[PDB]
Amino acid sequence: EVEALEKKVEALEFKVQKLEKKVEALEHGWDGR
Amino acid sequence: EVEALEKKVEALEFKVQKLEKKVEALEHGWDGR
Amino acid sequence: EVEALEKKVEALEFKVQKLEKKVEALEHGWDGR
Repeated sequence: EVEALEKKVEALEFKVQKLEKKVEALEHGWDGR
Repeated sequence: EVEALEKKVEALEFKVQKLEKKVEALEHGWDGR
Repeated sequence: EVEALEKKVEALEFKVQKLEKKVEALEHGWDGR
């Protein structure tokens, strides 16, 4: 159960990082995004 | 403690999904968003 | 392991909240964002 929770948390960390990058690009207009 | 952690993780998964949908709409201008 | 998982989850909660605020601002054009 715990190891599956860690795997869920690791996946959330990657998704959250992807979202931060996308939001920063929208906020700053990087490369016309 | 663990069951509460799972419940926290399940809630984060739903929020992260909501954020992905909103960010994709901003990125692609869907329906004028 | 569990206490470290909680600490990871607490950090994800803060990041997710930051992302919600930023996305809401982009969506609504608050203060010209």
